[PDB]
Order: sequence, then C-alpha cells, then structure tokens
Amino acid sequence: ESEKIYKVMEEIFVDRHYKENIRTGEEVKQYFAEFILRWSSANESKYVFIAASFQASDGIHSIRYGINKNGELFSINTASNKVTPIDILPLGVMATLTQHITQNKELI
Amino acid sequence: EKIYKVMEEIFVDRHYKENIRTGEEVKQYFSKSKAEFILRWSSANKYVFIAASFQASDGIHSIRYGINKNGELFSINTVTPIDILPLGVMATLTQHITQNKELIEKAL
Repeated sequence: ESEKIYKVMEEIFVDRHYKENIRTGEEVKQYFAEFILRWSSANESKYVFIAASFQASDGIHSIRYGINKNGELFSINTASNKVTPIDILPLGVMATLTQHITQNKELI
Repeated sequence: EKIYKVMEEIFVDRHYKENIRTGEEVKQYFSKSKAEFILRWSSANKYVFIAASFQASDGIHSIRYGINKNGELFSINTVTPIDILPLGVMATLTQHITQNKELIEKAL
C-alpha cells in the first residue's frame, strides 16, 4: 500500500478517459461518450483534484473529485467545498468513478 | 504540488506499463515486444520510485529513477540530478534512457 495517493492516481492517469491535453473550458466544449477526466484548475489554486465531464441532453456537466494524502476518494460540491466521501468499488478506482458518473448521468 | 504533475506526465505516457509489477513480467514483456523502453512502478517517503527497463544486445537493463515531493528528477545508483529539458519530462526520460542504451550498444 505505502502512500496510496500515488497508486490511486496511477489508476486514473493511465485510463483512456483521462485527457491530459484538455485544460480549459472550451477545450472540454470542443471535445464533446460516457465522460472524460482531467486535471482540475483547483490544483494550482490537501487534495489532488480531478474533474469529470460529460454531455447529456441538458448539456455539459462536471463533477469535482478529491483524493487525499492516503488515497480516499471524495465528491466535492463546488458551491461550499462540502465533501462527500466515496467507497472504492471492488474493481478499482476507475470502476468507482465510472459508476458514480454514468449514473448521475442518467439521474440527470 | 509539483510531484503529482510529474507523475501525471509519467503515468499518461505510452511507455508506462501499469500491469508490469515484477521482474518476471518484465522478462516476459521483452521476450517478444520491440519497445525501446518501458516505465513501471518500482518495488522500492522522501522518494517516489520509477523504474525504466529496456533490452539491449546483452540483456535486460534497468534504471531506477526517484522523484521527491518537490517534483525533482533523481536517477539512482549501485545519485545525479536531471533537469527537465524543454518539451518536458517524457522528452527528458526518453533521452536519458535511450542514450544509456545507445552508450551500451557502442561500449559492448
């Protein structure tokens, strides 16, 4: 295990859904598919912040996620920075994010 | 911090192999494929460790690389600082590994 934060980010960054070349608002627009993951602008301004984005009938949505010092996954409300921790599903971090996103996507 | 972004540059790269954990899986990998080199998580607080492996004319060679919390690239020993060229870390690592291999193919 060691410092799980490093292992957790490996699962994310190696994944095909992670887009290391999408760094701005309209590059997300140009792009839009179940979703994409990308490096959050919040990292440059505790956690490592990952942003998730998807297109539904309503338009493009985003979810901010946080991972702390020893790899616990959190959902983050951008209005108040209220944290909601997420269990890692048996199949791994990406399986956890994938379910959290595509269901919110139908919940929409 | 800067180390999370260095990891990101490393883990998103084509040469990083998340499913190669052991010395056996490395030998198994290079038994067939012609990749110039691969990056992988090393078996190894102050250092996050990244292992490079390539096949030369004499066998399987490795380099262990280290990255501290400051995002600085350290190649290990039996240390020397590496500065990130223009064009970034993978362009750097690509040069450091591929020149070590080319060194060998001229020495042996």
